[PDB]
Amino acid sequence: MSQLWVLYETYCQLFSLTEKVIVIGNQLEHHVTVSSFSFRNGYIQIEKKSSTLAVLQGGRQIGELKPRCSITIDVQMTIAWSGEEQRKYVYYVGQQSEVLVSNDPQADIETTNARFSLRKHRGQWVVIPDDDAPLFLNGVQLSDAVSLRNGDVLLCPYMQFVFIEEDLLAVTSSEEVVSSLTETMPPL
Repeated sequence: MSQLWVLYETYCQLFSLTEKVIVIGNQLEHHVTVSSFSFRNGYIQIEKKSSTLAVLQGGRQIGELKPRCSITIDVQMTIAWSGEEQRKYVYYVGQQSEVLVSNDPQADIETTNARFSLRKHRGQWVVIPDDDAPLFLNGVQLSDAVSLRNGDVLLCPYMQFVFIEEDLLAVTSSEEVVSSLTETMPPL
């Protein structure tokens, strides 16, 4: 997958780049629809080059995005790009009651992209976010702990976390993930 993340207010939309020149604007026809914005300085155009994405705001270029890079833009919105390639790890966590995701040395999943913990209570995982790192549950920023159901999606820039089952956690990332958890698979 090649995905862009569109972050604004307390939302994050994820959009797949399958197309060739896409547009983020406030109509339902656009590829990515942010209705709460004006776009008085132009819709946002993202086009592929054939390696990088050209970012234009009035038909004029305001940046280029390389893989795993982002841009912030005044209309206040961030766009980030994963790059052309992404991989999928699945961990078995049936013998865990807690998963820490942060940049700490003792993190179960090590990343400079997210900081949050997952905790198991009576067969249910709860997500507890941290005040610093912005984290999204089905596209909406979390402001407190929330008990998860299967196929809830946790997103931050460049990563996704999905419980397939109570005992299996899939992580997708544009970088190799560093984990002390039990892999159930070779990464794909």
